Amino acid sequence: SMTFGQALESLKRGHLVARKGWNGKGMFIFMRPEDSLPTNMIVNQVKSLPESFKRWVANNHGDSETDRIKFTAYLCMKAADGTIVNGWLASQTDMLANDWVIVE
Ligand SMILES: Nc1nc2c(ncn2[C@@H]2O[C@@H]3COP(=O)(O)O[C@H]4[C@@H](O)[C@H](n5cnc6c(=O)[nH]c(N)nc65)O[C@@H]4COP(=O)(O)O[C@H]3[C@H]2O)c(=O)[nH]1
Ligand SMILES: Nc1ncnc2c1ncn2[C@@H]1O[C@@H]2COP(=O)(O)OP(=O)(O)OC[C@H]3O[C@@H](O[C@H]2[C@H]1O)[C@H](O)[C@@H]3O
Repeated sequence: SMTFGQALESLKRGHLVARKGWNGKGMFIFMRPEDSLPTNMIVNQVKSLPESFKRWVANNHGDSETDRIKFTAYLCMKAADGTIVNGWLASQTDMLANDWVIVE
């Protein structure tokens, strides 16, 4: 048996984990790391953000002032169809289950 709590501690240590009880097959979850980025980079360089958010950052930072924004750690899933889902969330079942397994 393995709890979500134990799976989370394995995730925090960099492992890939999954539930035997999921409907989809061949899936797993993993943690993406925290990073703190300079505001100028966010505004002028990061491709993976909408323009309205780059605008909010620019208007609160000016591409100046030694400024940084922390992007917190989060969970992701390699889904059944091979896509990567940023921001995996745990169902009630996932949270309370004890069929978790280390995938790698
Ligand atoms: N749509 C999409 N594209 C993705 C994804 N993962 C990687 N990429 C693409 O791969 C590029 C390189 O990512 P990186 O080496 O992690 O280099 C990243 C990383 O070092 C940092 N960064 C940006 N956003 C985050 C974030 O939310 N968390 C962390 N930890 N770092 C971030 O800024 C660098 C530059 O980011 P970009 O200019 O956007 O450049 C990104 C982006 O074009 C994803 O989940 N979705
Ligand atoms: N392509 C995906 N994109 C995002 N997230 C995914 C995908 N695929 C799986 N997940 C996550 O794994 C859990 C179990 O996987 P699953 O058993 O295969 O889910 P499902 O049969 O497709 O049903 C769907 C319901 O499952 C619950 O948890 C899901 C999701 O959090 C949710 O509330 C769903 O509304």
